[PDB]
Amino acid sequence: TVTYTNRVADARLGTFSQLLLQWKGSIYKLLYSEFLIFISLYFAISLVYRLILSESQRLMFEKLALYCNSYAELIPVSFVLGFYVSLVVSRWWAQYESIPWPDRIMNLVSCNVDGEDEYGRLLRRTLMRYSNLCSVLILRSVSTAVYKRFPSMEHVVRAGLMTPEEHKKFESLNSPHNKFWIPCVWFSNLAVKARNEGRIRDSVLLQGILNELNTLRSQCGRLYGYDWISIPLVYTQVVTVAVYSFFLACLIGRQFLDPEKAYPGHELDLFVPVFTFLQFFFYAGWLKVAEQLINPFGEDDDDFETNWLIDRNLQVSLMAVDEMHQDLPILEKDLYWNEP
Amino acid sequence: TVTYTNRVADARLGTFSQLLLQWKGSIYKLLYSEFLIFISLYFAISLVYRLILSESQRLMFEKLALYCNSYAELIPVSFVLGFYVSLVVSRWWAQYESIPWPDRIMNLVSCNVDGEDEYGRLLRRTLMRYSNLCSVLILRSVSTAVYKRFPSMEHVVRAGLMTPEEHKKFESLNSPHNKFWIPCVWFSNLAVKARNEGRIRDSVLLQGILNELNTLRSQCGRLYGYDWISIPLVYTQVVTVAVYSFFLACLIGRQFLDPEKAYPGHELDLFVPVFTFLQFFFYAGWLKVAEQLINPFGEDDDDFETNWLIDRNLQVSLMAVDEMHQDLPILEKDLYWNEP
Amino acid sequence: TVTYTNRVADARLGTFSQLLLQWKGSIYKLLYSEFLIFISLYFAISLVYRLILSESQRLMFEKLALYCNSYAELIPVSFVLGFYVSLVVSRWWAQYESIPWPDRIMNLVSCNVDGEDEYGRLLRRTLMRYSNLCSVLILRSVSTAVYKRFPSMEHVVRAGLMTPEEHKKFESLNSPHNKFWIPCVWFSNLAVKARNEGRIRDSVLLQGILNELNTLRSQCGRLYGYDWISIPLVYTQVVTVAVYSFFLACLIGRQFLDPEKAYPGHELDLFVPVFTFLQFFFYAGWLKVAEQLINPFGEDDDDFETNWLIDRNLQVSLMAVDEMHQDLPILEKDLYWNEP
Amino acid sequence: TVTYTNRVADARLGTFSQLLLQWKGSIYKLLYSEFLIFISLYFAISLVYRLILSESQRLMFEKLALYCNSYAELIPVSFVLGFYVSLVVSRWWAQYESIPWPDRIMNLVSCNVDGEDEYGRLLRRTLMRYSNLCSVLILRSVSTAVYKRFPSMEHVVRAGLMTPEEHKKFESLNSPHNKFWIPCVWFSNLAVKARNEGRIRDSVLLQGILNELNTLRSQCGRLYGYDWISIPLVYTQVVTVAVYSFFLACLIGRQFLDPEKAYPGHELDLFVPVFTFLQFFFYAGWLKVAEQLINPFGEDDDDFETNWLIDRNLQVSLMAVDEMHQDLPILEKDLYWNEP
Amino acid sequence: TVTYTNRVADARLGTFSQLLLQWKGSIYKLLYSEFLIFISLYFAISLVYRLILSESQRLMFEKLALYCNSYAELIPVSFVLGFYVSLVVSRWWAQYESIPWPDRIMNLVSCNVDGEDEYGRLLRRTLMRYSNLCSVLILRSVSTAVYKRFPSMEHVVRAGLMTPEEHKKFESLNSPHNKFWIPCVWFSNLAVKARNEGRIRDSVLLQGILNELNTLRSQCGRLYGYDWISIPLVYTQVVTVAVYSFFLACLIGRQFLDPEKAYPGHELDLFVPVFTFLQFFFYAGWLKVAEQLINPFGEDDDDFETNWLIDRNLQVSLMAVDEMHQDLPILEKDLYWNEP
Ligand SMILES: [Ca+2]
Ligand SMILES: [Ca+2]
Ligand SMILES: [Ca+2]
Ligand SMILES: [Ca+2]
Ligand SMILES: [Ca+2]
Ligand SMILES: [Cl-]
Ligand SMILES: [Cl-]
Ligand SMILES: [Cl-]
Ligand SMILES: [Cl-]
Ligand SMILES: [Cl-]
Repeated sequence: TVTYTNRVADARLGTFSQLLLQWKGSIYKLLYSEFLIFISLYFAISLVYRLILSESQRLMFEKLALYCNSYAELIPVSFVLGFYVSLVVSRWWAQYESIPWPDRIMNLVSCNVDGEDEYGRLLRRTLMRYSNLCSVLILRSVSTAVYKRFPSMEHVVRAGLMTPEEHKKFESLNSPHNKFWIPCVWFSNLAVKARNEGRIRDSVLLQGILNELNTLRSQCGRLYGYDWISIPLVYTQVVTVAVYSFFLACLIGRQFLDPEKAYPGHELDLFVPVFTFLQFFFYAGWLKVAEQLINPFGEDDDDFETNWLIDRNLQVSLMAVDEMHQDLPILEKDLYWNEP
Repeated sequence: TVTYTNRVADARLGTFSQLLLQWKGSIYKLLYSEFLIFISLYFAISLVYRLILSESQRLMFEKLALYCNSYAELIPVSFVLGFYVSLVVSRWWAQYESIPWPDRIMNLVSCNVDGEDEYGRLLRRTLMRYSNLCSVLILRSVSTAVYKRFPSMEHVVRAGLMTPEEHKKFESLNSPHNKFWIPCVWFSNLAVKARNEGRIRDSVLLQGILNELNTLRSQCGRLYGYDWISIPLVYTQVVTVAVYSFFLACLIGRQFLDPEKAYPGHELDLFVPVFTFLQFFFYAGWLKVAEQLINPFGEDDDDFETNWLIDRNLQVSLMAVDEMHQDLPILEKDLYWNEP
Repeated sequence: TVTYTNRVADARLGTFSQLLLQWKGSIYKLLYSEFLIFISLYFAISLVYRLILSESQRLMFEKLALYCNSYAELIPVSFVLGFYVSLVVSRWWAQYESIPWPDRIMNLVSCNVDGEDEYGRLLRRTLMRYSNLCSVLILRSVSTAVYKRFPSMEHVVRAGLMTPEEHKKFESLNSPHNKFWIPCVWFSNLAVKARNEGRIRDSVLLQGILNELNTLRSQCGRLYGYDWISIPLVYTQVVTVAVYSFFLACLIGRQFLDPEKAYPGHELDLFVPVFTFLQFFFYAGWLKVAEQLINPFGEDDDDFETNWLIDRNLQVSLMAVDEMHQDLPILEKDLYWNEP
Repeated sequence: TVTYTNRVADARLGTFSQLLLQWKGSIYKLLYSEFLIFISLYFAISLVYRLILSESQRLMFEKLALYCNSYAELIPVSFVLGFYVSLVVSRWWAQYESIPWPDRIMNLVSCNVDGEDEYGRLLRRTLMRYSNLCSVLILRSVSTAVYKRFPSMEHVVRAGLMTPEEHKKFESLNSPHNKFWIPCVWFSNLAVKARNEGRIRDSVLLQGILNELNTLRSQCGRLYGYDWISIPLVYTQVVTVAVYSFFLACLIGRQFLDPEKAYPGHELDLFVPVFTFLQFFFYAGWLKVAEQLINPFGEDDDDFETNWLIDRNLQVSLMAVDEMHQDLPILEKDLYWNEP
Repeated sequence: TVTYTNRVADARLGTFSQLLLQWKGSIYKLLYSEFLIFISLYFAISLVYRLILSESQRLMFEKLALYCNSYAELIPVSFVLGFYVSLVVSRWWAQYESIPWPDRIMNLVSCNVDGEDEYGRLLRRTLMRYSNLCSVLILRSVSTAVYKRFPSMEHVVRAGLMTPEEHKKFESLNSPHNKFWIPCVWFSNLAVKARNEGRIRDSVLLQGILNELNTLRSQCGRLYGYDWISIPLVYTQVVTVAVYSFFLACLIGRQFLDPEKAYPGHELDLFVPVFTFLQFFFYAGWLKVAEQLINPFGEDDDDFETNWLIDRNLQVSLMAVDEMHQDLPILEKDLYWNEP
């Protein structure tokens, strides 16, 4: 993700104009190759019409170009493109909101799993590691970046997210389906074990912890659902066909015809169709943005920073439940305190 | 469902162009027959106009074609089609999100229903089987795929989802309505029975399990509501009438008229209306996608994989609450552990 | 409601074309009278122009028809109609989702209100009857079908939904406002009374039951809000004025003018304006669908089946909490059971 | 609010046509003055053009009118108006849904705050009065109708919503901010006091009551947020400028030009621009509806009936928790009862 | 924020026309510089065409202006602008709703943390200060106004939001990530410490307080997500390019051409393009409003009043949990009381 929120805090003269100079995460970088191909095809066809074709062939080409320019409006580019982009964008934000955070879980684990000894620290750290492991498992199922970071479970073990004993237990459980849900069952059973050993005071606090665990599970299930249930392939095919056919038609219909023939709309020959290239910029770019957002867990510049989030969650959880377990600053009177 | 999320992780040159070559779940496969019918009708009418009709009849046909092409724009195809498709798509995703998953229930059942003996295993397995049975019952009510898998309750018994004793009890209960809610009542009563026998420690954990059961029930009720309350038939009729009438008009108005008559827009005779066929592709295909998504629980290529989900849920639940009941990996110090 | 979900499970050739032959819940049945009136008015005006008017009067009529056809596009029919229909449709589905179901309540009442004796059965049945009575009261407030079924409270008593003692207590409570909330207070007080008599084990289960009761209340309040707060009358008036004025203009502007005058667009006289009648079908039908959906609790073919839902809820609740209280099938090993 | 839901239950011939005859809450009543001003300005300009201007001045006016009519389409009236109206309407319904109701609170207070003596009645009545007082305070902050009913806190005291002792305590608390949140703190502290005196059985029921109180608070906070955070003034200014400039242009561009000059579109002189007046009706009326809905807590005919809701809530709450505390109808066998 | 809700309570003649006279938070103030630049460029080009260019150069300029005016409609300004503005507006309101309020927390802390002595007051005040500190930390991360108020943590200490001991503990915790979550862990641990010392009666009330704390955390996480995940830069670049290119084209295509050349649409020379300047007002202003709303936590006139909210929350929380802890008005009979 290329964040620029702080740069656009205030509406000033040209507060978006500076953002046009940026290359990382820009429309130029996404549209470079398609734009170059389209421009080269247009100018090759222009050179063929201007230098190669004879008089009769130029007349035939002019008729074909008038035909294409008139009937290319039958292609409902904006109709399909707007629907497709709205669907992509809603799914994009919903997918961000489904990424699990350990903060709600760690607040309860840090304060309700008692014991400053080695066993209490082990329990709190293991619970946090199980929750983070569920998140890691589903993320590497749904994200190519995370999967390239952890191409096998041995990589997960070498990163300290899973112990070798947990890896052996994980592999001993036989299931022909995705095993991201295993650490949630491990978490619930460990929490109940902590409760039965006196480390969790009572079943209200245990149930609060289990509720947060199930909330985390539901987040992972939403990630799984957006990965599994992609946008229907028919929509993707239709929208790319619409854009591509419209600009293939424009490759002929937007040529600069001979001004001596006095065709309507072809009175001035400027050689470069600035407005056609602009229209390509807008529509093709709209499609390319949809192409980048359709899976926001890849390695695009604007895709979600999933590996960074994994690192942050691990470090913050382990610090919250180990370093900051019953570790409070000294209670003192604040500035606004008033004596009785 | 034809998932392709991993293939479009990164926005590259033509990241959607490869998807155009796929046949399963494609627009081509959905639109094949309608496209063939439309093309055949257009070319039959073209041959009648070109070879059969005389001069006066050709003149009458030309007038009719100008009339049809001018006044076919009174048909608000995109107006009705966009609304209908937006409604279909919102209902499609909402229906996916209403499919019940047993994970939240199984996390609590695996850890809070005590006993490593035969009776504890029987209790946990039976509770999970009841929840899965409710999901199966509503799914076979709402899904033709699941119904064809389980055409009667005897098929449900033979698949191990229901015991013969449970089938006899199920049939003994007399109700002129859908009986998918029975296993939820069975689940709540069994959970209370487990609590009264000491298998559930206290009523906070019992209430947590019952809350998850009621959440599952609400999912099943949402499935029932989307099945029962279909999109109003009036909308379906209006939208199909709009598409069909528009392209029936196009069968006449988009013919290649005689260029010698110098009709405006009929200067070039290309025999094949490429842009009319494209417009059919887009609009008719938009309707066909709506036809495929209107009931996403059928046997379309892009419909939900309900039988697979049933299998996954059953296997995962039974493993979670039986194999993984109080079965934790050895607690050990993680990689990031620091000594005091 | 006319459900057809099972008929459109799979996308086939013409999967919507069969639905065009249905009359119940169809656009034809809703639009019959308006279509007949519009067609009769058009043909009466056509006969006046063709047979009654003289030359000067025909010329004046032709000028008026050109004027009306040109300036009827100033009426933004689709602009207002799309907004009005989107509002109607969102409110329609939200109103369906607000209809209360007793299943969540009955799951807890069946399992947590103890006693197989007469008093336990009386308690469970009375609690379910109170919840169903709240739903019935709000439904007969908001639904003309339910109100015609129960035109007074005596009809509610004769249907077994309310006892005569409960009717006397209900009438003794003096309130100048809608009394649908009374049975919820009765339910909460009876549940607390059951708890105080030992029939509910503890206050966690009591609070769970009260939470479900309050969830039910909120559903009834949403029904009350959609009934009370109708779509602003200004919108309804504006949208009907727009449709009616547009087609009143079309009654003149869409007449077949004399082809000898060579008016642009009036070259061919077909006597029947097929595309004008189609445009009436689509726009007027869109309005009629809004007219049918604006109150989905009436007696339209596509309105909600509220009386059937009342019957289903009553029968299912009473069976759940009486016949199926602590009445479980024999626990037995399932098909997938494995011995230790 | 002008409710008409019962009148449109069934879709019949002209089910909206009757609503056109209503004056209260109608578009005619909202648009009367603007329509009269627009019509008078149009006819004054028409009289100036027809009777006062000379030949050269008429020619200049005709050129200006052609210019204005052609270039007034550059004003994107529907673009801005549709967005503004959608925002207004979403905020309108969200504001209705944020109005607090005491029913959920009163169900718990009536059944869980024990004691049939004077002190129990005082406790229940005072708790309900505190919750209603919070709602009243926020409503008079956000509603001009409620504020005109209660212009000072003395009016609130004289209406029995607040006792004089509570008014003295309320004024003794010093805060430079809105004090609508005070009675919620009072409610929570009184509920805990009732619990500590044995009037609330245990802390699960106390916590349920506090949860409902916090739900009520959140409703009041949503009301506060919609009042504080109005629709951005820039949007309101832009949309009114767009409507006003478009119809100021129409005051010139829609005049009936001299038919002898044979201007295109000015062939027939009807003196009254029926379609221009219709277009004013639709667009200006759309803006006026937005003007009425932007603050639905005023004194418009279609604004929310806030004073009536206040009265209803007070009476119903006091009856629920005082008259109907442990006051149940006699338990008896229902009509469907079956003996063992 | 410039609130004007009270001024538009009632729909009257010109209820929006007064708002046009306001300068603070107005479209004029946002669009002043861009409008001046556009107007100056247009009139400079007009003077060049009218006074500097010769006959041939004027003819070339006229051809270029016809070309630009015809082909500037290929730029889909409204298509991209409407999508971008809808996304901005949805994110704007969602960001307001994510701002944390301490009221739900303070209601529970004021009533459930016992003790009128110094230690009870210290506990309640410290808990409220921790929750407010979390909100302050995330706000200064996401808001330039709050960050300019508190440029370092020393400023937070000097404002009484954090004690120097808490600052030393805060800095001793080592984390390469944003530390806004620290005070939530501190809050949970302090609440558990209060519970273990007898200040919180039992674990149901403790869990209620922790649930409200986690709700607050989730609000802070939503703020963090909207700050981190900005609107994709590609969209911002595309939309600003579309607006800027369209009006750069209008700088040539909307010039007043020589009326003697009888170009269609250039019959009247008024020197000032009133409708072009209006179209700039609407479209450019629409973009500027998006520029102001894209980060509503800045220092714009219409941005959220975050510093004021911080002040209000601090003062109200400290008063709620200290001055109003077990401090209730005298219980007395209300006006509507009836004796038995
Ligand atoms: Ca991507
Ligand atoms: Ca299907
Ligand atoms: Ca109806
Ligand atoms: Ca108002
Ligand atoms: Ca800003
Ligand atoms: Cl789940
Ligand atoms: Cl339900
Ligand atoms: Cl309610
Ligand atoms: Cl709040
Ligand atoms: Cl969070």
